[PDB]
Amino acid sequence: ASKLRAVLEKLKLSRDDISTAAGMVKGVVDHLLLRLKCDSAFRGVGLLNTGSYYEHVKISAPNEFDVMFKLEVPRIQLEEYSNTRAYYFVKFKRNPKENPLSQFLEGEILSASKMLSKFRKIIKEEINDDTDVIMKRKPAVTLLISEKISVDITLALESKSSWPASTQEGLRIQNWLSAKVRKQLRLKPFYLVPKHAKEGNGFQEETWRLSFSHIEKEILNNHGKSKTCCENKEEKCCRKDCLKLMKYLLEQLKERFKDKKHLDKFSSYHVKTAFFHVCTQNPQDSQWDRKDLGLCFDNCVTYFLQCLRTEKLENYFIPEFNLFSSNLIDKRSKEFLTKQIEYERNNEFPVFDE
Ligand SMILES: Cc1ccc(-c2cc(C(=O)O)c3c(c2)ncn3CCCNS(C)(=O)=O)c(Cl)c1
Ligand SMILES: [Zn+2]
Repeated sequence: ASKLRAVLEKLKLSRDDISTAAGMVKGVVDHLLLRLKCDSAFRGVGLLNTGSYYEHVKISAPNEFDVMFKLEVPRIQLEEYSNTRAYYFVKFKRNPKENPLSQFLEGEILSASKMLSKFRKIIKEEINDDTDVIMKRKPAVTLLISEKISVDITLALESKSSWPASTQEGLRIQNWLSAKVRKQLRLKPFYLVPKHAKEGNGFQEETWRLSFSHIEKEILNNHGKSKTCCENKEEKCCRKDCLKLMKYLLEQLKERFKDKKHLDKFSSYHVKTAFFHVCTQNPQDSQWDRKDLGLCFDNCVTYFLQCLRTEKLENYFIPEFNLFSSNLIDKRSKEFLTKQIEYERNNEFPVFDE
């Protein structure tokens, strides 16, 4: 744990870079926020608060930022595509009056691809008009600011409805954060992003993915069984430090296997998800004591290793959606990273050496 305390101390040394870059991202996003609102389709648009350290700007990696644009979409009806559990067609209840988004209708359903293609069109126009920002390739739109800072921009529909039934069994925080907290969180809105399902070797370009990204800050910064966890000197846990270490381990591993880019498909979303599953299995604050940093880290890596070997990682909100399914990440990649992480844990993480 001496080695892990050192790693965490070094990471603090790059707060300024992160914080000034974030501010750079914050400017651009506010620019874009103005233009979208001129559009009859996007005037109910606004920034969704999804960050644990910065309000509108979540950090997905050392020079990678994630920002979400919510759009209030009333009277929304869902029909689940096949049995994906996470992907849905979007309809409306009736025609109360003909809504603004009607331009992206195809029959009764709302076209993920059409709405996305106008979102992307508006953002690129403003991108030309002083910081040097461009667009990148490929659920998201992507910017490159000053050639060093990457920003992912995700349009989300905001539904204030009851969560779909696939989430009935997710958010298994009861023995940890209590059943009351799960009830309060399940009363917040949920979000639908235009991530297209993978069918055949193409995509179904009218499906929307459910998104609970905004719940992370709600739990990350209110993370203990005790309501006052980490609010006083007598209640320090290492929950946040293990999450940082988990992310950093994957960042470092992806940087070294960059030659053949084997770890292309893994991201801190997987890491977060396995982390919170471990919080579910270890619900007591006494299980995350700060002097146990080493053993708590090994818990998290072990569980991550289990997911990789069994090729199974449940969406934290949708237990029947397998983030490590073969439809998403091929078998060679999962096999590969099992081997790398097996090694790292069996040899005391030499990837953290100096
Ligand atoms: C307790 C708790 C709370 C929130 C999350 C959470 C949820 C989502 C999500 O479901 O949106 C997250 C997320 C964290 N980081 C990113 N995303 C986006 C979805 C990835 N897919 S994507 C890029 O859109 O193709 C987790 Cl893991 C645990
Ligand atoms: Zn704590």
